[PDB]
Amino acid sequence: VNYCRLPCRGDNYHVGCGEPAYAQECGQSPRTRELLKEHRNEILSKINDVRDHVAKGSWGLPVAARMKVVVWDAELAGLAKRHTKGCVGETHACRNTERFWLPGQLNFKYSGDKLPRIKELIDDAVKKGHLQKHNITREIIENYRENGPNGDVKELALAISDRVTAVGCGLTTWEDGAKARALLTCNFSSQNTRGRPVYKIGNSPGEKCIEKDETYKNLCSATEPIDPNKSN
Ligand SMILES: CCCCC/C=C\C\C=C/C=C/C=C/C[C@@H](O)CCCC(=O)O
Ligand SMILES: [Pr+3]
Repeated sequence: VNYCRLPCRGDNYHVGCGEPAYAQECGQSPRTRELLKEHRNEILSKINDVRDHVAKGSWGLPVAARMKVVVWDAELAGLAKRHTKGCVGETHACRNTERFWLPGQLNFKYSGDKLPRIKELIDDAVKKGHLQKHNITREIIENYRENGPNGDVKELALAISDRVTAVGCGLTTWEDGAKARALLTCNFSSQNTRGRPVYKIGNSPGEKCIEKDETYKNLCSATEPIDPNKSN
């Protein structure tokens, strides 16, 4: 759609409006990086692996009643890509779409002497989020607080939201401060709501799916009619 004509509460500019430009903050060697089919599958795979483990009742975390298999969203991905071109993690830009009224977003910054391959950047972000299982409590799951803590849970808690139905990421790499740098941004179809459950508890995993998936046995299939625009 036309993002310059899709308003949002707060009336902030939309990340998607106008022509794509690289931010000055990107220095003078920025390059946007295409997440190819294998990159999108790896991302989907890791996010669905962990959703399946958690919904199972892993880490004493409660069992999940209706946690869905996630799909890639090209629209979210475009907005993510476009966001990385600003070379900055946090902005007040709007990023809503017609389908996903309040998309969550995660940003993974990298800084080092050398630039790792795209796959290595993704595994870094996967590793970072995975490492928060040492931080996420069932308390957090019953009643989302982001801080907390100690310590950080936002990344992992967003990957296991049962309101989330779709993800889309983008990547820009550049050079500044004598370091190779990268911003990896993932937009999600939904977001965790402060004070509300990350996902709804059950006795059996997926006991509330119309249809459980055949690969991620503890999750609802791709066609589960979850509303990503309602919170828990
Ligand atoms: C672009 C990356 C998006 C990051 C989203 C945030 C967190 C997802 C993080 C980790 C997923 C890890 C999967 C690990 C292996 C799999 O067997 C999961 C179970 C391992 C375990 O139970 O500790
Ligand atoms: Pr292509």
